[PDB]
Amino acid sequence: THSHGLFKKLGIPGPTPLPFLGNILSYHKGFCMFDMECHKKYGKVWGFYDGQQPVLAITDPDMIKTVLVKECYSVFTNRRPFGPVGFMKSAISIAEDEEWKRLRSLLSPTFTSGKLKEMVPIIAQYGDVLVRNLRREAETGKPVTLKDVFGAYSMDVITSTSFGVNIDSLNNPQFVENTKKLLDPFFLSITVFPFLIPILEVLNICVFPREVTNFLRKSVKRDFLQLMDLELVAQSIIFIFAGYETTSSVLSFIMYELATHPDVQQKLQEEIDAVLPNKAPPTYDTVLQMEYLDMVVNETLRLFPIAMRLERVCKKDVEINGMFIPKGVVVMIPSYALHRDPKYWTEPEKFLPERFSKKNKDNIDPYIYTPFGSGPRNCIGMRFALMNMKLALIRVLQNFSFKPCKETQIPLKLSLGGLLQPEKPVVLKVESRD
Amino acid sequence: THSHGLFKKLGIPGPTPLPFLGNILSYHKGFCMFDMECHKKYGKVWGFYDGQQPVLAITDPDMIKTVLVKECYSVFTNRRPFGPVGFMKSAISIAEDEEWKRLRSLLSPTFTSGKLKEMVPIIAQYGDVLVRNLRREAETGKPVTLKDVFGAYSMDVITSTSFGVNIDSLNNPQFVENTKKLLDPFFLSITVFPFLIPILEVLNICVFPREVTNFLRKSVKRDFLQLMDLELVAQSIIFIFAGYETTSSVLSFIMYELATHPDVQQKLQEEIDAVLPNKAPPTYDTVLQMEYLDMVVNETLRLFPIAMRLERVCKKDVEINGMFIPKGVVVMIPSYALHRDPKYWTEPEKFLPERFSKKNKDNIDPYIYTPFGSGPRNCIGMRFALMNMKLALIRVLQNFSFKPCKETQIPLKLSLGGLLQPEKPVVLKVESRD
Ligand code: HEM
Ligand code: HEM
Repeated sequence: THSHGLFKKLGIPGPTPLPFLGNILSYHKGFCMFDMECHKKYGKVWGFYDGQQPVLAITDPDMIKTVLVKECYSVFTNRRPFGPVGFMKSAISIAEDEEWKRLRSLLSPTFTSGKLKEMVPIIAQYGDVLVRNLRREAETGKPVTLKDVFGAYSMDVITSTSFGVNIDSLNNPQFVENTKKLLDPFFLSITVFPFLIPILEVLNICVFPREVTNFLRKSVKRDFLQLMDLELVAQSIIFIFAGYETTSSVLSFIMYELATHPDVQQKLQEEIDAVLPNKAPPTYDTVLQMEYLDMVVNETLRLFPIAMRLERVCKKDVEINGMFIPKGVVVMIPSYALHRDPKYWTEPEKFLPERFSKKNKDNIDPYIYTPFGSGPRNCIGMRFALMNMKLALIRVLQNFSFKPCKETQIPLKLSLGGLLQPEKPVVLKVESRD
Repeated sequence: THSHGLFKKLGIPGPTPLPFLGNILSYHKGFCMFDMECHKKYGKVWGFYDGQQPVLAITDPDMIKTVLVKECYSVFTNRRPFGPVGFMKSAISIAEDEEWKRLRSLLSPTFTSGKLKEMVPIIAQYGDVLVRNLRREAETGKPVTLKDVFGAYSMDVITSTSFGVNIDSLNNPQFVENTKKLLDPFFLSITVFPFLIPILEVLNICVFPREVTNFLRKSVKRDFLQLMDLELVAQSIIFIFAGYETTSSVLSFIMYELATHPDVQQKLQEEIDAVLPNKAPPTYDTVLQMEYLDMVVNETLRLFPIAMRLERVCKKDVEINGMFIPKGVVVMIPSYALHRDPKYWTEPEKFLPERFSKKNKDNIDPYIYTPFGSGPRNCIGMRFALMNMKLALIRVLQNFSFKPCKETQIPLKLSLGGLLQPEKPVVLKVESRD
């Protein structure tokens, strides 16, 4: 409660904080809705408090660019300090200043266009497993829970790309467990009581069950791995989360959009049959040829950017684009709110892949649309992820069409907790094109 | 208990730590004796743990110089992080990296030879008050408790030099209280439980009774003050501690040595009567003329360096003079042990002012003898303090001689707690020279 006057003092509007809690009660509508309501009432810049942590929200593209790009190494180097992290402090997305640079450099080649082309033949093999497992639930006629099949796929791909362990997760429900081993109760407390984090740290009770962590090095025998003692595995733990949840979630969002916009699904499928003809197998070169696929993926990432917020800690008193940022304030770029802002988007709530057509993509600001972040600390896996999703999308759409059920939640609702994911799992009728 | 193998791993000998406690139980003989025993058994370099804080002790002059002087701004910038500090974080002796530099620069002029000469007439006036208050207890014939009279003097000088408030503390026992408002119970706990410091911080219960702290700004009306909102007073809080305790303590040590070495007391007094004749008043120029006075003060500071230890935190993994210092280890220079080391001192336990005679002072290593520290972060008040003590010594010795009582503790013993001070207060017969 020592900072609660900070935004008053700076002239920065925002919701009035409560002692100890700050504004965290406002989150009862979800992170994303809080951000949108705040943008609506307060304007371009506002401040609020996560417990006692002042957070400054910025929506001006120039200032976003200054924060993510220009003044990154100097001022905005790290994300918000989190609670019990333990050895996971060595994670590339957790490391701060030095060590990060090291990890980042030590890993940037592992995500070069070169390795991806080398991995495209590999991950394509789980597309077929996916098609067959799809054709199984399809022939039954019963609705399909996309998260389950896509999850199995995503898990299959990340395990092979990161270790070479080739498994059929959906058909081998038993590495499968260990990874599958995965709301906001203690977390809230850790926010209001950040002073208990060091206690939690010394008890060796990090957030993860750190018993599969032994399993990982116990399974690190001596792909992402061959492209390289305990910190080594800490990076791969981050890769699995990315490769599994975010990928499968985004895949479910896209299929939801495709099933609810048949014309879009048909056009995409026409693009996939023009390219890649006769259910031909997708390659690295072929994917980068499919323009409408890129627009569909991009639109969906506009509607549903699974990171929701971009965040950087101000390391020193600075003044950027005419406003003073005191040391220690977290600067938040509310990507979700920005993706749905009518200032930058006509009918922001409408799915409209044409926004991203070669004509219209120009009039789109790269600091307003930030599905993968920006500047030095952006998503190192963006290319890998897009390819992985596109490859999935192509093979599935080469063989199946997707339709709403009685069971499908329309309009989809977002989950109320702290992850960008559907309220109800996406469930769709799947019909074979043959 | 996560670092307890660190010195094993580095090849660095030391006392075996205990989980959670480290080696703090070894302190039962006092900081200083622990350091001496360790130096005796382990050699030039050893390591130990204050709870979980690894501390590396170095005794090689070259490496000390590298730590205090060469690699200060780069590696060894700050002292050990302490427990609940609160606003007192703004203190020059607590501030770290930046802010320190600022304070240090913002205060270095306040301790220039120039202001001291301006303050010498001022502080000389409390020498006379001291003489008279001395002549009072003297005429009674009863033994004198040097800490009480010297304390009143030290308090009188620091209050006038830092604010201009001229008071007769000994004769006005009622600012007097507020400052006078001044063992190791919770402290030990805070060492073994550093994880509770942030708790203690958020409760606004800093170590000081922070009610006289209001009094200070309530008495900061708008000397050290005129040579210049809340941090301003935080520096003056540090000045009072220095001006009061350390000065009065060192004065008591010196008088103890003088009373126990009559020949030394007589020689000094001959030097004061040769200079400054006929109980003439001491001036800035006169003081710097008295060579034997400088040797007596210096010898006593060898025997009793009230800081006992010098300490710097290693900010980054470095390798100095052929040994690797991991980040976060406190590097400790055990001044007390070094001042009493037979490698550098003949008969180190003997009081021998001649060690510091113009002939012998040359063969004395400035990194072995560090009563005021060294390099950028040394005692900013060294000159002020020496002048203050010397002025006191001169006026007192111009009028009185000092002798042991039945009541005097001979040989003096050092207090067992964490301050360098006598076990029993020094008590001496005081006889008037007239
Ligand atoms: C649809 C899939 C994904 C999306 C939308 C996504 C989005 C993001 C975003 C918005 C950030 C933060 C950027 C910033 O701070 O400016 C990020 C960071 C990161 N992502 Fe992804 N991501 C995805 C998948 C992946 C994948 C597949 C990988 C690796 C295999 C990955 C690895 C990382 C890493 C390591 C970081 C932290 C970068 C750093 O700390 O320097 N992500 N991602
Ligand atoms: C006999 C009297 C004194 C002795 C023996 C003494 C000794 C020391 C020592 C050993 C240090 C640490 C040096 C290092 O870290 O290398 C120190 C620091 C310091 N002393 Fe003194 N001191 C005395 C009196 C004073 C006085 C009278 C003042 C001011 C009026 C003062 C102000 C300071 C300050 C501000 C620091 C911290 C410097 C910094 O953080 O940059 N001291 N002193």
